[PDB]
Amino acid sequence: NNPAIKRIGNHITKSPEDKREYRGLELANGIKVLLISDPTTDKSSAALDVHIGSLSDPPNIAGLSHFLQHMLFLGTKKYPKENEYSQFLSEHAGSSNAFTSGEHTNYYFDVSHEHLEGALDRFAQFFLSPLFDESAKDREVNAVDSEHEKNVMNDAWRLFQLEKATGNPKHPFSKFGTGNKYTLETRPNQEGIDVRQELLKFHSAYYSSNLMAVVVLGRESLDDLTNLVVKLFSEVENKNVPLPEFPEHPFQEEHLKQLYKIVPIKDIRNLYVTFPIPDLQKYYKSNPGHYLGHLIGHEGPGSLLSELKSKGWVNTLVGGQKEGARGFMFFIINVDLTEEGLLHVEDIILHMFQYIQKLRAEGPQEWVFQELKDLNAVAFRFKDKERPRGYTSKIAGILHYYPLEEVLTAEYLLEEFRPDLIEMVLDKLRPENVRVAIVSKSFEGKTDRTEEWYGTQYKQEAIPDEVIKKWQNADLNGKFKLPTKNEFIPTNFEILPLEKEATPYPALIKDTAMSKLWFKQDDKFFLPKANLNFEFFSPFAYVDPLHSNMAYLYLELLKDSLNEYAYAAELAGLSYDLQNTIYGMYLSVKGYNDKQPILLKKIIEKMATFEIDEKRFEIIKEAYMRSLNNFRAEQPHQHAMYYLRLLMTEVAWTKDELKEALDDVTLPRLKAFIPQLLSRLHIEALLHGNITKQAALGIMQMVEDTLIEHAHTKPLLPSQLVRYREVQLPDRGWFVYQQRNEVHNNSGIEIYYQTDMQSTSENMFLELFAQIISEPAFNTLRTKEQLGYIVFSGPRRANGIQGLRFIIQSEKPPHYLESRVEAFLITMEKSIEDMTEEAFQKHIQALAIRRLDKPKKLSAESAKYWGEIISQQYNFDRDNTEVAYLKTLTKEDIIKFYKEMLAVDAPRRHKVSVHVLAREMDINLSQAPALPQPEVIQNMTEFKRGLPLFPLVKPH
Ligand SMILES: COC(=O)[C@@H](Cc1c[nH]cn1)NC(=O)CN(CC(=O)O)C(=O)CCc1ccccc1
Ligand SMILES: [Zn+2]
Repeated sequence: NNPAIKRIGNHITKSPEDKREYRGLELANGIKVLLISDPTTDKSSAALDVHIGSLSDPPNIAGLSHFLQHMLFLGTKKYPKENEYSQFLSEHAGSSNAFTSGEHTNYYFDVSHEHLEGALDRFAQFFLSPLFDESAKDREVNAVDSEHEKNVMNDAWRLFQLEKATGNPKHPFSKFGTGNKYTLETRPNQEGIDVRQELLKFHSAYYSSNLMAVVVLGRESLDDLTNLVVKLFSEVENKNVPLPEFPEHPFQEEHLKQLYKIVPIKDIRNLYVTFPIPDLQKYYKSNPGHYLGHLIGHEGPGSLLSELKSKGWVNTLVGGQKEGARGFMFFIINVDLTEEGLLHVEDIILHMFQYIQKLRAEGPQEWVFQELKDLNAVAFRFKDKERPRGYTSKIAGILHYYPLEEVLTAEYLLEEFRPDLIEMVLDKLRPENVRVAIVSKSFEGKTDRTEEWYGTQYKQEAIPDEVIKKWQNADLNGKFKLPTKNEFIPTNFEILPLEKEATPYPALIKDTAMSKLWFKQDDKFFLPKANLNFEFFSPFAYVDPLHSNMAYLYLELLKDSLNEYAYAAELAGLSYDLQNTIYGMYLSVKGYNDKQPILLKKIIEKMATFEIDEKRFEIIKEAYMRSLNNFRAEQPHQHAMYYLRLLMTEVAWTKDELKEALDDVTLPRLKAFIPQLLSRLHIEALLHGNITKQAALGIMQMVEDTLIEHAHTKPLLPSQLVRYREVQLPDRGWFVYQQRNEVHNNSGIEIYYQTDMQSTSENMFLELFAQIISEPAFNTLRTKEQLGYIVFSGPRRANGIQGLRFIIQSEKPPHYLESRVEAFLITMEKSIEDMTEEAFQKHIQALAIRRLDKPKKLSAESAKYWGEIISQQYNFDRDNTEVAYLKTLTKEDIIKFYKEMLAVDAPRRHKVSVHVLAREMDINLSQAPALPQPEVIQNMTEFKRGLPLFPLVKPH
């Protein structure tokens, strides 16, 4: 029948709740393809995943395949304009990214449903005939440098590369994947390399159809999608590349029984234990590493972590199999350390080996396998519908590992019980096979070695044989038991029939002094799941830095106390989130609705009768202390956002104020605060999902009754429901606040042009403006001017007020970044004047689609309502209202707006700038306007005191 297609392949197994339709196939040139038809979708999407990545970089050009990934976006033969692809997505409500791992390069986009073909045609050109323009290459090489720079002082990245640096140095594993200006420009020039050629050469060599999978998701039929994919992808050449394989483990004998002592950037204490294992991927139908992961990483009674945490040695643990590449994997067990734990690392590892030994002694357990199989089956059956862009990206990666027919199920379904494989993996978790890393600031000064790409400081030792031998003779230890049946496993999936009184938006079904209950029975998704959100108000949670600290610790203590019991709930797809806010606390319980009341009842009950174990108190207080200190090591752009938040909010305690007040938090003082906090509250709740009104009222009243029974709670008075205001900046003012980041050698800037209170029309002026400037801000400040990797723009909403912000992290100083942004704003007014009426309407259409995009799953719909409730705007039909209004706007409206509120000589410009300086300070380019001298903020309190505050926004 069809020369262009090798194979069609059978029905693709899907959940029976999945109304989308699917066709797998294989093109003549080798491309594995999944087509997904969703006739209701708002965005379409596609992804392409090439089975090549940085493990295949040339040894003399670290980061080449990552760099290539950047360059594919910057023009092809059919679409030579550098930003054709970006701007097309932007004008049709889409977005795109890409990533490169050791074996893959993965490219995906979404777009408005009726412009799939447009988007896909541009996308296909990436794989056919990229330009790699010489001038683009010179520019983009900075963005890749900047990306690396952002990672340099991050502990996760450093450990990630330290591991690669300590295996076999001639194994591809040890390569440097990101690349930087040095590896991608400086040194190749020094060595006579034409990088445009090396990119042409690599693309030509590795971008072979036989190494590619594609997924496309759209409203079209399967037949129409098929024709489409054949049309744009049959022409990719098959150069028949063998798939790279790495049968030899980068950790050989010389790499085993080694100890590493590493100095962190942040003040953290961790121990990483690693064993090399073979590639388990081919055993996916039984998944022996998941079985052992489930056991070793367990957190219930009888578990490894239970005992380490009781000895006061660790607070958290992670264990299980870790991806390597084709040919090798790892098995890891990593824990954080208390100060005691740091001195007992040897005993910790013995306990690990005792627990593994217990697994050997009891042997593989079919009922445990049975449990995971069941959980996986229920999860698969009732999986949330995914956002298109993530779904295609994720399936494109897995098309390389699974038969077409299984790609949806493979990662979920379990079919084979394999005590042999389990035994075989257990036989590698042995002291003679072990690598041990200790990350601690106590190693400062004591190290003698330095990792080349990140500068990490470490020491490497043989673990002494006395130590191996002691671990090899690990007896059983009776504190360690396998877990018992998981009683939280759900079994009731009945979907309650939709009630006669069901509304499309949440309804206020209870409005008392104690509690305000918003409710909606799910009428869209029909999965046996529910979301229960509660905001608890207490003035005592933020009355001062000390109380804030206590609110925090109280909740951390509570979570830590519930963990053993909650963990079973989590494996059963039932979880919770519990945190202190500047208003009091937030509690959310999400998941299968079956056993939800039980978990929820337990939490409130513990909350109200809580008894603190003081060793837990002391460990958590110390972790929190480190945690506040560690803020100093966050990125300059985060610092900028943090300072602006502190400047524009009526009330806010700084981390310094918090750390200072922390020494005063005693056990006595915390026991006193808890009943104080719970004595008067107000509760506002959204209960949303597979539940009825009457079950909702029941749950609300149960939460209330428990607080009353156990903590005597009474109502707050309507007047004590303080929501905080934003600072109101003067017409034509400009304020700068400046700080130094002490760890990172970039600077950060945030610029905020405050506009006015939120409301239908102020909202849409800002949003439309943001839409129009979005891609060009990126295209100009990043792609042309190459000011940094991080370059953001868009609305700021806080405390009912709003405005336009830019964020940039750069090597260049902030005074300079200011001026490039102002230069950019002029370029924007000129281009709004110059654009066609129709280009104008496309932006409207594009924002329109963004706003009207239906939530694909329960919790996305909850989040939307929840934001209407926490903001106290309660505007559930906001998207229709605001989109109706948006369709009436014109170029004259936006030009006016820009001229009123935004332009440099705007009558109502209100500008504030946070400059975060790098670790050590004290052309083709458009003209930047002359700026006024700013008012430099010296003291955040004086500043606020000296300014009006805005009203709060009226409801409805
Ligand atoms: C089945 O395996 C598991 O149950 C858990 C282990 C665990 C410990 N405590 C609670 N659960 N999860 C994992 O092992 C998770 N896995 C990550 C993932 O699921 O994507 C990993 O092992 C990777 C850990 C890692 C290493 C380095 C940097 C980031 C993350
Ligand atoms: Zn990148």
